[PDB]
Formats: sequence, C-alpha cells, structure tokens
Amino acid sequence: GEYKMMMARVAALPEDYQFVFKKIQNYMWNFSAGNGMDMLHIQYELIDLFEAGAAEGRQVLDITGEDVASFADELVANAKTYV
Repeated sequence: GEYKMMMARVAALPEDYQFVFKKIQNYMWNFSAGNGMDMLHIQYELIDLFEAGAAEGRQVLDITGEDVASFADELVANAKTYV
C-alpha cells in the first residue's frame, strides 16, 4: 500500500537522493518522539519535495544543506506544527 509505494518512489530517485533520504529516515527513527504516523506523513511530504527537486534537476544537498542531521532535526521539530 502506501508505505511500499512511497519507498518505490524513493528507489526511483537518483542514488544520492536515496542515500540522503535513508539518512533522514534513520535520523527520525533515532530521535523522533511522537506518533509514528506523523513521522511517516512528514517523510511522505519529504518524498514529494525530493521528487520535485530531482525532476527540476537540483542536487539533493541543495535541498537539505550539508548538515542533514540539522535538516532532519528541524523536520522532526516542525513535525508538530505541520502534521
């Protein structure tokens, strides 16, 4: 269903987008308090953003900045306000 489909979309992205996504997914599972569904909704939003960026031809680290932990950290923090 939804999770498998969303992971398939990640697998269709360039390898660097894939690695960075995996880094963020792990960071969120490592550090997220809060509802697992919120964390998944945020990851789905992130896959929409990553798909668009790859489609426009941007590099993944333009999106996240070099400090991926700080990106993910601000994503798990704005998880509350957003989801």
